[PDB]
Amino acid sequence: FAAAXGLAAPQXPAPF
Repeated sequence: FAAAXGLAAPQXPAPF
């Protein structure tokens, strides 16, 4: 669960 968040996190800005 924690890992999911952490590994995705840096990609989150792409659409914005």
